[PDB]
Formats: sequence, C-alpha cells, structure tokens
Amino acid sequence: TEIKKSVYNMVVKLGEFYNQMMVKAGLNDDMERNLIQNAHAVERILLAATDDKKHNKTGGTFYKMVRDDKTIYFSPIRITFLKEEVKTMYKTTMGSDGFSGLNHIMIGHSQMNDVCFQRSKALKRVGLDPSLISTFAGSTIPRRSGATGVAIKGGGTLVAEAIRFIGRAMADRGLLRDIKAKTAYEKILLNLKNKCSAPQQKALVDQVIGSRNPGIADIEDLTLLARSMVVVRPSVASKVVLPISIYAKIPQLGFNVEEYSMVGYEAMALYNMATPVSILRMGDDAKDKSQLFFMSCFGAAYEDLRVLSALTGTEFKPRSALKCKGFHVPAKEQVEGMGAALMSIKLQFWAPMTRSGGNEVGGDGGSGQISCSPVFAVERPIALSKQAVRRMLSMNIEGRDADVKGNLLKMMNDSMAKKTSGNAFIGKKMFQISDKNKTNPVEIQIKQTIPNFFFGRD
Amino acid sequence: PTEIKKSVYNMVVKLGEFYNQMMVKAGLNDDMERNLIQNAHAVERILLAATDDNKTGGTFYKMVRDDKTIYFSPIRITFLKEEVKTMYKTTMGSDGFSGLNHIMIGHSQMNDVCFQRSKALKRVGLDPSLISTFAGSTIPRRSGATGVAIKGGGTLVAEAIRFIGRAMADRGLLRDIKAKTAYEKILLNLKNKCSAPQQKALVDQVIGSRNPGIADIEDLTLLARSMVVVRPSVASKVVLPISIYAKIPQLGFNVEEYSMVGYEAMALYNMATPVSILRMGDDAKDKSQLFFMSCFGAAYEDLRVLSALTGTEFKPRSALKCKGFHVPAKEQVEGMGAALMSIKLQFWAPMTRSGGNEVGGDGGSGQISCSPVFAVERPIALSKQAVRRMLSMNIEGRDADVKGNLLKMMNDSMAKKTSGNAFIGKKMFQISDKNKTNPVEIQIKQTIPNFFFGRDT
Amino acid sequence: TEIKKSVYNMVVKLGEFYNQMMVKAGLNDDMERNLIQNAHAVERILLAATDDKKHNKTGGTFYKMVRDDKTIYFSPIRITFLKEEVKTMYKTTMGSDGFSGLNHIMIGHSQMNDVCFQRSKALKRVGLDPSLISTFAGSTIPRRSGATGVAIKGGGTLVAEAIRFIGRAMADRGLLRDIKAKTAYEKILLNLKNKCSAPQQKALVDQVIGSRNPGIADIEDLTLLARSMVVVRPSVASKVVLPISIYAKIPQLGFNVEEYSMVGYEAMALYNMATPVSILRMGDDAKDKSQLFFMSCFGAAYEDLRVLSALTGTEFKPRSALKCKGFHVPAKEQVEGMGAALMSIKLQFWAPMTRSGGNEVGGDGGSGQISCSPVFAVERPIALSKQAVRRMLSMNIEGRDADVKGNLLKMMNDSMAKKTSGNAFIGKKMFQISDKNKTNPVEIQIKQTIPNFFFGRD
Amino acid sequence: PTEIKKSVYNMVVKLGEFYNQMMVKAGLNDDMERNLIQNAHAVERILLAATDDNKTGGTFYKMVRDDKTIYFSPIRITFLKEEVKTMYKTTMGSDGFSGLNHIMIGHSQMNDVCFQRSKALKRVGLDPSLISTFAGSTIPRRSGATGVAIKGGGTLVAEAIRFIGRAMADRGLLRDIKAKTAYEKILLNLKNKCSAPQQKALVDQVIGSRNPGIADIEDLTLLARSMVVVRPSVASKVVLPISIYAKIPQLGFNVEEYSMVGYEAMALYNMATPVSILRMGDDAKDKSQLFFMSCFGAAYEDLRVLSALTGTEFKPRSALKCKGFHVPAKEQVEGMGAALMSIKLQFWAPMTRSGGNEVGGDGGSGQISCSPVFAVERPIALSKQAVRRMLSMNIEGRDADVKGNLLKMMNDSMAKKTSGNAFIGKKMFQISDKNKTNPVEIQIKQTIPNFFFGRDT
Repeated sequence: TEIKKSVYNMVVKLGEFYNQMMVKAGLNDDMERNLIQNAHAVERILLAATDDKKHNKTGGTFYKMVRDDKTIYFSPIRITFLKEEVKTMYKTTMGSDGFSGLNHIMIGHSQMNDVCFQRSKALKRVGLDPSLISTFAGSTIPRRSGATGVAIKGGGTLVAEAIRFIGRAMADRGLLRDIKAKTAYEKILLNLKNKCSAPQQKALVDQVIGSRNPGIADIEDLTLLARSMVVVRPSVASKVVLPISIYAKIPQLGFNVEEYSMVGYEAMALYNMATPVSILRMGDDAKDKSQLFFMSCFGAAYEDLRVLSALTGTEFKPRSALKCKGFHVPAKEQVEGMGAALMSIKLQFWAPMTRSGGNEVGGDGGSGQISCSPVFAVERPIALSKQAVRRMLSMNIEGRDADVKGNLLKMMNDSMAKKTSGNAFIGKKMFQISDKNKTNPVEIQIKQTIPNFFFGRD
Repeated sequence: PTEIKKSVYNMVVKLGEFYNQMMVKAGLNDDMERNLIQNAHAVERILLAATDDNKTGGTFYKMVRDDKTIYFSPIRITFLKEEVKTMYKTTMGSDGFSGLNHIMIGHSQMNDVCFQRSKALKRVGLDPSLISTFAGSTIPRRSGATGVAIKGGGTLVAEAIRFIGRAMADRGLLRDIKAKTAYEKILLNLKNKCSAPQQKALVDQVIGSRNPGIADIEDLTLLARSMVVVRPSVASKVVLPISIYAKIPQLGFNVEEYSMVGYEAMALYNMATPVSILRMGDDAKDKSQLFFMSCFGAAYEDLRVLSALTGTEFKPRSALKCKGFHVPAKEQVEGMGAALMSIKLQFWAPMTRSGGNEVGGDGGSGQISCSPVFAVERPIALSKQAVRRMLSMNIEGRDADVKGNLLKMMNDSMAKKTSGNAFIGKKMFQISDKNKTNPVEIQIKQTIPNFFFGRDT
Repeated sequence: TEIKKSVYNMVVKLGEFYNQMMVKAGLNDDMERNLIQNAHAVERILLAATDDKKHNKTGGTFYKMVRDDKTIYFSPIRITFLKEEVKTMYKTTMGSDGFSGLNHIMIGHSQMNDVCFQRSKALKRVGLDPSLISTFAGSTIPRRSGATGVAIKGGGTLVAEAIRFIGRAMADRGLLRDIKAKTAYEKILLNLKNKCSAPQQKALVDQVIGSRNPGIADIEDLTLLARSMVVVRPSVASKVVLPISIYAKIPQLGFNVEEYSMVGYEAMALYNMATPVSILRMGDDAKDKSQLFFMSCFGAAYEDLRVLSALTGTEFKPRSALKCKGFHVPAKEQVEGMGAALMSIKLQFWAPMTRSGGNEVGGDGGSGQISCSPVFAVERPIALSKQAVRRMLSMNIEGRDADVKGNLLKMMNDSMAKKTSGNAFIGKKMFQISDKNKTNPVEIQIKQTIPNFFFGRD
Repeated sequence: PTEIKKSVYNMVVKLGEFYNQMMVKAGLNDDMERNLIQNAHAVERILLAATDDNKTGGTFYKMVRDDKTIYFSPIRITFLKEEVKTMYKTTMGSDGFSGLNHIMIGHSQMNDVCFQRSKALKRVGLDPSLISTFAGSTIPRRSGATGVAIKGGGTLVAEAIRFIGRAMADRGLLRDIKAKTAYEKILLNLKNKCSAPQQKALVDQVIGSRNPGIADIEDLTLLARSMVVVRPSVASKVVLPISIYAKIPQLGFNVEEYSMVGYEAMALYNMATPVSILRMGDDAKDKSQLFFMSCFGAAYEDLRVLSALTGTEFKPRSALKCKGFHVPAKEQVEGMGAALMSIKLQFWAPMTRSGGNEVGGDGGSGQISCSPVFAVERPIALSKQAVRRMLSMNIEGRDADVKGNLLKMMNDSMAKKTSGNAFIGKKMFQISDKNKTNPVEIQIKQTIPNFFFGRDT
C-alpha cells in the first residue's frame, strides 16, 4: 500500500546520486548517462567506498563520448574518487534509505553474475554435480546484504556455504566454540528449510540441525538435499533491479504517481520506457547482448527461456548459442571509440514475479477426503487419488521418528514416476505492459520449440 | 427367518409412535410441526439423554405463519427424564434397545456429513485425509457391538492408539482385565472389517504382543493409511428421523414389512415430506443435500454415484452453501425460515455393508490352480490374487515383515495404469422399479468432483 | 515299441483274474461283471490279500442282480475269500506281471480318491494352505507302490511327507541315525526336485538337502516351495487306469492287435468302447456320477474342467455343483434292489496324456541371443526380451551362492507380473477317438464359460 | 584433418596390392580365382601367421571348369614366413600395422557370425545369452587398443573374470605389475564403452579394490547382464577380404578417398563381385547372408534392420542352411561348388560406434532445471534422466549400494509397458543416394525374427 511509496523514493534517490556522481566525473551528454557501463562504474566506486577494505581512494573505468560526427563511439577514462567524499555524498542524498539502497544494488550485481557467469567450478569445490547450478543463484553476493541478500540466495548457495563451514570446522573445531560463527552457521540451516517447501526437505535439514557435532554424515545429507532441490525447488526472491542510470531518468520519463514495485508492474513499465545503452567488444551480437541485459535486470538466468520468449515475444537462446561477452570490459581490451548499442529486448507482456525462486503446482490434492466409502451397491470407477497416498507413506506422521534420507529420496522418485506433468502456477495468466491492475488475461501459450535451459549443454 | 423385515418394521413404527405422544405432550400438533425434522431431533435428544445416566429438554419449534407462508419459532420446553423413559419403554417394549441404537446410528451418519472430524484425526496422530475411514467416530459406546458396525477402520485404529497411549502414561490397566479385553475387542472388531490379507495379518502382529511396544502403534498408522487404498467393511444403513417413522401408518401399509438396508427404506424416504429449519444464508437445495446424505450415511460415498440416483448434481462441502441442521442459540429468531427437503431418488441400489473395491478377493480359498493330464493347448488357469493371500498371510510362518507386505500391497495396486470398478454387474433400478426386474444402464457424471470433503484443489 | 505289447498282457491278465475271481463269488450275468462296484470289491480283496496285515480271511461287499423283471436292481452280498487262495490264484494267472499289476490298480485307487475326496484336512496337519490341493495328488497311495507310485505323487504330497518326517525327527532324533528311514527321507527330497521344473525350485530343495540336521528352518523352505508349485507346477505322471471289470472285457470287445498304452490312444479307445455301470445311492444324478468316474479313470481331478469339457463335448461341473456321492456305498446305507446306471461320459476327442503333472509353456525365449548390438545407425524398435532377463537376475549364475527364498519368491511375482499369459502346451492339438496316429488335428477351441477348478469354491 | 578417408584409402589399396602379388606368387591368375574369397582367406592366414612369432601356407583354390560352368579344386601350397613378411612390409610401408589390425578385425566380425561362442561364455561363468555382448572374443591381443574397439562388454568382463580367477589360484601377479596394469586397463577400457551411470559406477567399485575380493566378480556378473539391457559401445566397422581391396584400382577411382565406417565402403561392397566356395548342402542364398553379416559385423545386429537395407528377408542361424566359409579337410574335393554372394544393399545407413538404445542420456550435464521468476503457468522444465545420473553416480558419496543401483536401473526400464527407439531421426538412404540428401521413410518387417542367434522358441 504505502510501501511502494517508500520503495519509490529509494530508487529515485539512487538515480539522483548517479546523476551528481557522473557530474563529478564530468560526464553529461545522455549517451554517457544512459550507458550501463558508467552505471556499473559508479556502483563499484560506491560499494567499495561504503565498505572497509584496508591510497584510500577508489577509482573505476568510465566511458566518455567521442563525436567524430557520423556514428557514435565511446572511450575508456578511469578517473578516481575519494571514499569519504563519495561516502558522505551518498548518505546526504540517501538519508534513511541509505542501507536498503546498497542492498538493492548488490542484489542487482548478483543477478547479473548468475547470468554472465557459470559458477560450476565453485560448485565443484564444495562439490556437488556441475549441474544443480539452477539452485546456485546468488552465490556472488557479499555478506553485507544480510537477511535481505540471503533472500535471493538459492538453496544450493546455502548448502554450499553450510558445507564450507562444516569442513573448516572439522579442521579447526574451535569454530563451534565461537558462538559468533556458530550462530551464523545455525542461521544458514534455519535460512535453508525456510526456502525449502517439501516436508521431506525440511525433515532432512532438521536432522542436520539435530547434530550438535557437525561431521561428514551431515555433508552427505546436505548434498542429497541440494539435489532434491532440483526436483522440488526452494523459494528464492526474484526481483527486478536496474542500473541506477535508469533510476536517474525516473523524473525525466515524467509520467508517474509516487510509488514503485520491484516485485511488480511499476518496475516492468520502467524497464520498457527506459533507454539503456551498453558497450560492445569484438563479436558481441547486439541482439544477444540485449538478452543478457534483460535476463540480468530480471534475474532470469535460471528461468525458463520459453517463458521469457513469450513475454518479450522474441526468441531467447542458451548461453552456448548466444554470441557475446560479459558487460564488463576487461583492461586487456579497452580502446578508443569502441562501439555501443541499446539493450533492445522489451516486454510485450508481463507477469508479477513472486518470491518462490521455484514452484511446483498441481501438487497432490490432499488433507481433504482422498477416497470413498461405498454405501449403495452399484458399478462405478472407484474414485481415488494416487499421488496423495505416496505423500503419507513418504512424509513423517507423528511418532517413531524415521529414516530421512529414504523419504527424501523416495519423494524424488515418486515425483518423476507420475505420467508426465509439468503444470505449475496454473491460474496465473500473462498480461500486457499497457495493462495495470491485470484486468485482461492473455490466454495464448508459451513456445515449445525453444530450449528451456539457459545454461543447458551437451 | 429372513422375515426380519417384519421385526425391523415394528421397530421404526414404535419409534414414530413415541415421537407422536412426545410431540402431543409438548403440545405441538400439526403437520408442519411434525414433519419438521428439528422437532424430531429435539425429541431424540430428550430421549437419548433420559435413557442415559433430574429433568431435561431440547429446543422445539412452533408454527407461526404469515397468511401466505409458514414460519417457525424457537420454544425450548422441558420435562422429567423419568416420564420420558417410562413413556418410551412402555410403548417401545422389547425393541427399546434396538430403537435407541437405531436413532443413535442416525445421529452419527448425519454427524460425519455435517462436521469435519479431520481435527480429532490429528489428535490421535492420523493424517488429515483418511477422514473417509473415520466414519462413526462420534457414536457413543452405548450402541455396543451394533454401533461399532457403523464405525470405520480409522475410528478403531484411533480408539486403539489412544488406549495404547493412555496405557503408556498410566499402566495398571492390563491387570484391570476390564479395559484390557475391551482394548482387544477393538483389535478383533478390526480385521473383521479388514479384507486384504496383509491387513488382517498386520493386526495379528498387534494382537500377538502382550505388551504394546513401539511396533504396534507403528503398524496401526500404516494400517490406517492402507484402509484408504483397500477399504474396510463399514455397515451402511438408512436411518430417518422418527418424525418420518411416525407417518408410516398414515403413509399406509408398507408391505407390512420394513428393511433399512433395502427398498422399503428407499420408498419411505421419497414418500416422506420432511421440512427443515433454514438459517441465514441457507440454500434450500444445498441444505436438502445434507439431509439426503445424512439419511443414507452418504458422507464418504462418491458424489457421482449420489448425483446419479438423485438425478441432480451433488456439490462438495466447500461449494455447498449451508449450515448444520441444529440452530445455535446465537442465531434464533421468531418466525424464521424453513423449507422442504427436495432431493429424492430417481433410482436406487441396495445398501452395501462392504468396502468392496475391486472384486475377485480372498482368492476363493478353494482349488487355486490346475494340474494337467492331457497334452494339448489351453490358457493355464490360475488365480493371481489367491497366492497373495498365501504369501502375505502366514500359516506356519511369521517373518516379522508384515509391514513390508502391506506396503507392497498398496504400491502394486498403485502400479496399475488406471484400474478400478466396484460391485461390477450391480445395476441401479428406478424407484418405481422394485424386485430389481429392470436394470438401467446409465453411467455417471464424470465431470463432478468425487469426494465430499475433498479440498485444497 | 514292444513295451505296449508288454503292458497289453499286463492289463488283460488283470481282467482274467477279475473274471475267475467273480466266478468264485458266483457272479456271472454281465450286469454284475460290468458293475464297477464289484471291480472295486475284488480290488480290495486282492490288495488286502497280497499285503501282510496282522481270522486271516479278507472279505468285501459285492452286488448281485435281482431281476423283478421290468427294470433292473442290485443287492449287497458281502461274501468272504481266503487270502492264500486269492494270493496263489493271482500269481498263477499273473506270472511275471504280478507286481506291476498291483501297482497299476493302486494308481487307480489313488486317482479316484483325489477326485472323490477333498484332502484339505490332511493338508492342515502338515498344514499348508487348504488350497494347493492341486499339488496334493496321490497322497492316498500306499508305500507298496514304490518308485512307480511316487511317480503319480504331487509335489505337495512329497512336501507333506518330508515335513511329516522332519517333525517326528525333531521329537525322536534317532530317525536320522536309522540309515533306513534316513535314506527314505533323503529320497523324498531327491524325488521332489525331480518333479520340480523351475531352477529356483531346485535350488530351494537343494538347500534343504544341504542341511545335515533337519529343522524348522527347512519346513519354512518346503512350505514356500509347496506354494511356488502352484505358480510353477511339478511333473506328475498322469495315467489312465480303469477297473479290471473293463479289462476283463478286452477279449470280448474283440477288435485288437496286441499292445496297450495307458499313456496313450489304446486306453482312450478302450474307455469309450467299454460299458461300465455303477451303483447309485439317494440323490446321485447319473450324469454327474459319470463325471466322477471319467475324472477318476483319467486322474483328471486337478485338470482344467474346460479341457475335459472340450474332449468329451459335455459340460463338467465343479464338485459343489455336482450332485452325487462317492462310488463306495457305506454300510450305513445298503439296501436290496438299489438303482444303478452306466457311466455315460465318452470321449468325442482325445489327446496323449504326458508325464508332466503340469506344464507352463511360452517360457521366456532364452539361452539364445536375447538382444541386439547396433551396427548401422537408423531408427528402429530396439528388439529385446524382457521375460528373459528376469530369468538371469532371478536364477543362480555360478558363484557366490545366493539367497534362495528370495529368488524362489521373486520367480513367483515375475510370473504373474507379465501381461496375462496362459498359453502352454502350444502346438499340441486335440484329436478324435476314430483317429490313431494323429493325422488330423482338431483346431477349434476350449470353452471359456466353464469354471476351471473342480475343487474351486467361494 | 578429417581427410583421413584418404589415408584409410591407401591402407586398403596396399592390402589389395599385397593380395595380388601373393596370388601371383601362388601362380593363380584369373578373376574367378581372385574374386574367390577363400583364396583371400588363405592369403590372410599366411600373413597373420608370418607376422607373428619356419615356413607356412594355407589351402588355396585353382579354377577347373566344365565347359559350361566354373568349379574349384583344393591346392594347399606353402612359402617362407620371411619372404611373406618382407614382401608385405615392403609394399605396405607405414600402414603395415594398421593393415594387420584391419584384416584381424574382419576375421573376428566374421567369427562372431559363423561360430557360437555361447560355450566360452559358460567357461567364464556368464549366461548362454549375452552372446550379443560377447562381440570380438576371438580377436588376438596383437590388435592392441585398436582391437579392443570391436570387443564387446561381455568380452572384457570375461577377460577380467578369468584374470581374477587366475589371480586367486596363483597370486604373484599384482607385484608383477605387468599383467597387473594389464588387468586394470581392461577395467578402464570397460566403463568407457559403458553408458549408464550405474554401470560406470559399478566398475569403479571394482577398480577401487586393491585386492580382488568376492565383491568384484559378484559385480562383474551383474554388470554383464546389465549390458544386455543398456548396451555398451562397440565400434562397428566394414571389413572386406583383401581380394576385394585388390580390385579397387580396377573398379576405378573411388573419390580417391575411402572410409570403412562410411558410404565409401557401402559402395565397395555392392560394386564387388565376391565368390565363395560352396560345401555340400549349402544354400547359395543363405551362404550369401553370412558373407554380408561377416562384412558388416552384423552378427548381433537386428535382422529386421538388415532385411530392410538389403531388401531381402534375413533368416536366423537356425533356419539358415549352410556352413562356415572355410573348407575342412574332411570334406574337400576336386571341382567343387561355388557361387557369387548375391545379397546387396538397396539402402544404407552410417556405421555406428554406439549401443545407443534410447536417446536423451547423460542428462545433458548442463543446467538440468529452471528456477522461476515471473508468476504464470508453464510446464515445469526438468530432465528426469539427468537426476538418475546424479543419484546413481556419486561425487562425494559411496553408499556401497552400487549393485542395487544397477538392478533398479534395469528393472525401471523393464517397467515401461512397451518402449524403445534407436537413433530416432536417423534415416536410411538408397545406395544410389549419397550425401544423404534424400531420406526414405520405409519401416521394417515386423514379421521377421529379431535375433540371429535367438533360439529355444
């Protein structure tokens, strides 16, 4: 209700900061203001200046606009700022929204990294399968984000962190006696299982909690848990975070009431009405480049490419098919007058993004009457619900305790053993960027010819 | 003598005769008052209460009407628990017990329909589902072995679990020998209603344990679940308010015989012209469905089978809009709403005491296979289900694996792609058709929700 | 080849004995000669006289022919013979065929008892399920029959005898030290498993042999074996044995070469061309009475009623449906001039009876190539044999030993888990009583509306 | 360089060039003699024998003919194992090894067809079936790692079992380190051809055991069976007698390139005009089938797929009436029967190195699932087989249960009612059609027996 009004000012101020921030740099012309590289630049110089590191001036690579007339080009700058100047400049304009502002931006960077980086190597060190990456969302986010940052973390990310802890704790066992890292550890386990939906997944992590002395036996349980999160996906916060270069243009777009939703339409409309432009290295198909940016903003890296393609009306391609590199231009290649292009993929349609990093619906109808007791004697089909009884046998009635790994494993087999059923989210329809309040459902479909997995290979 | 229809007849008639003199005592005489089921309900409460360990009374209804239409007002009179019992036993005679048990069975059947016992299921540790196996959990122990008839599998498993629990907290009843055999009779009553060998075996293990260890409660829970797959035997009977039984002489004849499991009751229901008090927001149609289900104990029965016989579409307890038949003091007003219960039977089928599921059970117990003599081709006659009786049920064996047997039983029945039929060959007959001389081939309404208490979908 | 010629004289002589035997009794008129009761009578007086019992004169109930003109009637006699007179009289006419003769008759009595008696009570003492009766064939046959008698014994019969032994051996353990009953016991185990076809059934009984000290653990194995013999039936000898009253008429039928087969056509033709007549008690439908007799002669008690009905062209009914009592008329009811009737069920068709008390054919094709190894790359069904691999996993490769009860149990489940397949004996066709040498196959079918099990109930 | 077709070309041509000078040495010059595959077989024996550790020779055939028709007579000449080897290496050059290995691979492929190895399978403890996994068990170790290519799963499991057995009877080869790593390379070669995770895992357990206990042989046997369900990778190549390779220059051209796995070999087979000596009771047709199967290593291949490509009906080894291509001394006569091998290809498909079964294996190894962002309906993209790779195959786990994993794998594939397809989308092309520009949609001959060595039915 009034929360949107709160979030609105939060993002607007971030934009204001970007404006005055670029003004310091001496970058004015809109070609520079809208460049997402310049955004990332001040976003680095900011986050760095607001965090103790260990001179004492943080710089970054910026891009100016060289005319040459004809077409347009950009050149690398790399100026420097002063941490304290930036630190005060930020808090002044930000005010009480200072903290949530930094957390926002960081959630953006993490959502962009999930897209622009395959973390499978990091997945091998704690190692689970190089797959399961879909559960590894938000593994690059700093500890600073706190409870708000852990909200975007995938089930696999927490499992990785937990395992990491349990391992270092076996070497130096004084970590359990710390009470500081001890609570941090216990909270990881309490964070996970908050995201976990399925009871069998809760039971497991619960068992992991029940052990006062962590050991390899727990790592086995967590690994088996991480894998079950692919069949039954945990709840990860999915939010729209855009470079502050766009937030800066909120006033200049000029048509608004006062309110904003990063979980909803407000951000959707803002993305389209914006005019982001990015730098391009060698190769770098502008169309694919735009795809990365879209997925970034929407943290759609692990989302179904089919669902995206339906909303944007354009074809999304797996990372393999996509020809282009990351948004950050490495020092190795930086030249004068390198090309740039808008991010061209807009939303023909839209849907509210909801919590729930994943959802499996059509779940067995239960807790109600699951069967019938015949009274009249007459021939009849014998109504019964199969998927429901496999729920009882598999899940934890009250008593006797149980064998967890078994039920958690059985829950996975029983999931794949029913016909073929992919229906979830049912009842939810896609809408149109012109439609607010969702008065007109779009009934058509999602494309079945496109590969589902962005990182899918082989 | 299979003339019992005659005896059962005298049983319901005397009940109705009592209802009449009870109403007359209350000072309410008219068809609108008599046919009103609330007055019947009230009279039944004053009865059951007066026959059980100063003076009591229920809330009755008198008929006050705008010139065009009829309305009712709450009364709540009272009389002595003695005159009530004496008046009852006098007129009732040797059928007094059978009468109380009958009426009592009715209240339970209605109760299962009107109320959601999914709560009490949790209290005993059982799942929220399985409610279909929970039939007759509100019925007093007064009904005795005749009452347990309407008791479902879950109900007994529940009664056992709660006892085993009370035995752990407090020992001292084994040695008691009263509640000890009382506990065992529950296990014997169970397995009587259990069809599948695995189940009758799983209860055996529980019986064979002198001390109720963890292995017992562990089994009972698995047994509870299995009863939702292979359904136990719950006696199903047609019970109507004595206000209807009072009109039997006025409705004329019957055959002079009456059967609550047969066609006699089927006709009596349709012939009857019952009226129920309507509360606020009560849909007469939906309300009439509850009365239908309450009379036939149709609660856990398939709604499709019900939608057929009645020729109308039965709604789930969720979509169904109405409240219980009893009027809470919180809402009671002068001259409130009332309506006739409009749902009747187009067709009828016998009331089954079984859970029958898919036929061909027990394996036949006779010769299960053939040992060839002549050499020539032929399709190997064998009974596949008859062996699962011998393997699961142990004669000289134990194996301790009984749990795994039940599990494998359910899972295998789960394996069949789509398979089921119940009472195959049993046909429905028009309410005008008795003697079952003209079966009708109509099938049922595949578009209608199956379970009355089904939800979450 | 020449064996038939040997069996021919064997049966003929038995008939000759019956003739001269009845002559002693003073029973001449054909109405008496053809009576199967009179046959049974001298068959009792014979078997009794040829076996040491412990006065010293064996009698029996016989039936004379009272005229009354009009219709015909029979009356009970009960004369007596002398064992030694009968004993010498038999060996004289019998000669070298003496022994095989007694064994034959005994195989007949046992085949009639299987039909006319439900042994389920005897099945409960050793007790297995009251079903399994189909494997209990030939449980009434005396020890005298030896190896020839044990040939008609069902798998259940041996299992019963074995269990009986193991039990009495646990009470008095000196039975193992006897070396007499010890070999008798060991031979029971070696007899069984000779009848057993399936390897899993051999493995089990083998394990039972491997135990020097018999115990309850073995009884469990044998019980589980007995039950598996219903799914996979052992091999029991099925022979045609007729009352010697009919054998006596072999010369009087008058059309023969010299040879006979109780396993084949010769006996088939003899049954039909005969004219047996039996006594009838109260009730006793003559049609059903004939059915018992037919089944008796052919030891068809456990055979499929459908298969019988096809050959005889008449409807066979389960014992429950059949209205009539046993052939033996108890002392309690014996009167003067009680009714009699022919046994009227003949063979419209015939088939050679073969060993194999039971057969399950269509067995998984194996020991040959069970699968394919692709060379060319092209789309194709992927030919494979499912029922064959369940054979390997279930049965005993060489090494490691194994868990027998498991494989023996799995073999049963795997048998019922394949579609529905009842085809066995395939390729074998029924023939006609006029056809010898089987030159003309009968192609039509067996009736599917008739109950299969004679003793089937509930 | 994927120009290798050029190299392989020079390899077979030189082989043929050797066959020519070998025949010339034998003094037999004519097309009837040259095209005769028996003379090719003989020359190959004198070669393989001369290249392996005084003088040797095979039984050759000279052409003697009635004026109307052609006949052949046995010869059996001999020369020095030295001149043979020198003559061979001179003309063969750097391809000498590849040449010997090629010819050697041929003999094995033919061997699998002509002979029943179901015996040797018993000697190693394996089932009589699984013969389809026994491919290339007669091939010498001389062929090295290139030879193991044609070796089947069972063949390796057999080689392992026999070693483990010889290690038990006699220790002393672990410490040997020669036959020790030689044993291990068999386990590594295995699991390379194994597709399913459960299998590659089951062999891992065997490798991880320093001492070959009972757990090993126990697994290998289970592994052997599993290869009849999920078929390992056996390299399939087209090998023809050098007598055909000698006509390559006369047949003209080719492209100047040659590939034994490709179309080049397909054409060469049909272009070739091979003749085989016929023994008594030999059906020319049936005999021609053996030659076809021997060349394409079609032995364990589906006969239906074979019946299609050739446009003729392939009979099983049972119904098929004929004997091996080699003439035993017991039956050899002057001027005996001979016939052209008449079975050709109407269509052709590439030679696959796989066992492919049903596609969609390995799970993809990439992103296996989707984590939703927008709220809206969509069919839950997930890879069911990709998880069975993670569950069965353990990264940080062991569980010791690997045996149960294989079992459950097979049983689940057994569960599907009727399901299979191989190389779905792969089409057969006319022998006139190269470049695969015109796929044909014809299906295959469902009335024909599947397995060549199938029996008992």
